[PDB]
Amino acid sequence: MGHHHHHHLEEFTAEQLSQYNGTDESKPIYVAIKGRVFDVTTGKSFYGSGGDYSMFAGKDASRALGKMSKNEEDVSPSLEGLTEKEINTLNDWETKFEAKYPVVGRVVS
Repeated sequence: MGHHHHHHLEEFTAEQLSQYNGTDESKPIYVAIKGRVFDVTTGKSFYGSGGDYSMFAGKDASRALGKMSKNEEDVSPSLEGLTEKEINTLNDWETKFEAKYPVVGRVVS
């Protein structure tokens, strides 16, 4: 289960978020990073339209950010399997998204 705390913003579960990749009849695209769900409908052409950030679209890309990998097997909502050098690497990405996209909720697992 999760925690019922969504009456202004959302709670997304990662596998459920995987469906918000945008290609499914054009659902709203959301990208999660470190549990922070950012809306990227403003950048749909980049994220959920067969874009170059397609691995981010409807995914928590935290691990992938830190590894700098795009391979879907690595793109995952997990942070604790890498160290600070690694973490700093995603931390950079968070910051970038943080200034552009609004956190519309959490992603949960």
